[PDB]
Amino acid sequence: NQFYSVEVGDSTFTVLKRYQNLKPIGSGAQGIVCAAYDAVLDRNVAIKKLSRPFQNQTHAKRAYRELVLMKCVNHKNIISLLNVFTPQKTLEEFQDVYLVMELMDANLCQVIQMELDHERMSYLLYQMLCGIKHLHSAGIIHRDLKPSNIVVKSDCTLKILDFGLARTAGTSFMVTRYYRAPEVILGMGYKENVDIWSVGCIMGEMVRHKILFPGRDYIDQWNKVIEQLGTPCPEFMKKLQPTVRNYVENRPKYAGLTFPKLFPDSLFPADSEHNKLKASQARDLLSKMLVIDPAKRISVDDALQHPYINVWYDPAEVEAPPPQIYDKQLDEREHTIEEWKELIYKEVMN
Ligand SMILES: Nc1ncnc2c1ncn2[C@@H]1O[C@H](COP(=O)(O)OP(=O)(O)CP(=O)(O)O)[C@@H](O)[C@H]1O
Ligand SMILES: CCCCCCCCCCCC[N+](C)(C)CCCS(=O)(=O)O
Ligand SMILES: [Mg+2]
Ligand code: NA
Ligand code: NA
Repeated sequence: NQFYSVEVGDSTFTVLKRYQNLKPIGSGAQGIVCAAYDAVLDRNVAIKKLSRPFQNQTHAKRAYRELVLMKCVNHKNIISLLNVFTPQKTLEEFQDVYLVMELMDANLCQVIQMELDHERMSYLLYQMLCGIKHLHSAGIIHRDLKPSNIVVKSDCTLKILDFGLARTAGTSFMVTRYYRAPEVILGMGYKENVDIWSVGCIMGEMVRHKILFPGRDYIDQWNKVIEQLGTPCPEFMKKLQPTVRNYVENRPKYAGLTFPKLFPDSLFPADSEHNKLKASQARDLLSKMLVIDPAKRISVDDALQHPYINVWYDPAEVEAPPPQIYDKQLDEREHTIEEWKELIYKEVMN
């Protein structure tokens, strides 16, 4: 037999014998993740067992989509699929899906806690922007980028772990909401630079070591946004839905803190002239990403040209050919659970 079972992180992993010494490294709603040694390849890998992929159509749709995209995409800043397998032998018995990835060392939540110097921080941001540019070029707009779904090696190489939801989900997420853009929270729609707000929130957190816009719910989060950035313009509040517009127009008015007051010199390395230069450049980029109105917010392409980021720019990394996805209806079509199950099986069996 080609499989063995091991209990890891309170779940049963039934895996190919090539995968040895499984140890837990993380989990979330979509699966449980282990590090393992691959004996066929001679390297460590990460194995994710999908959690209840056929619990309902959302689970199945998201599993199928993550499988097709992870296979289709080939970019240094997006996690690659090394292998995928199921221990079950038929469509009728099919229950579990295991994804095998390159093994990274940490998620961004851990890295964010470090006193990051400007070389590391700019490099991490540069790589996130490269990954986002690549996803955008294929029509993948993430909308829920956050530190837990970005991973890093100890050499600061960075990969994004997932693709956010289908276009058809719009700005809806039916735990961690702090990185979602105003246009998402308020239901205004979105364009590509929706992901720039999330990069701004992560960058702001790397500086402050505090979540920028925390809170128990969207209501509390919106207060944190307007208290820090200021009440939005007439150009913007205009567009909100009846109950929302009214709530938003009726909140207390705030000038905003200036970016110097939001991210003071006190948070930045102070040694040298190089350090003073880099504090104002970091601030200036933050001031262009953390902009409530997406019409006034910097683009991914322009953020790559920013002096804080552009030092790293290499067109071989930035300007790679976009993924061509076969399924032009991928985000749209709905299926029964049974139908999704078969689509996923075929995908697993290649
Ligand atoms: N290839 C990998 N290398 C190292 N760690 C990984 C990894 N894949 C996942 N992880 C770790 O496992 C944790 C959760 O994994 P994963 O992101 O796939 O769960 P999830 O999709 O169920 C919810 P979320 O994406 O929001 O974290 C990560 O935050 C990270 O710490
Ligand atoms: C402070 C919290 C406020 C929560 C308010 C919820 C907002 C209500 C949703 C309005 C939907 C408007 N359309 C025009 C349908 C948006 C397009 C679809 S999508 O934006 O891409 O999802
Ligand atoms: Mg995920
Ligand atoms: Na990839
Ligand atoms: Na206000």
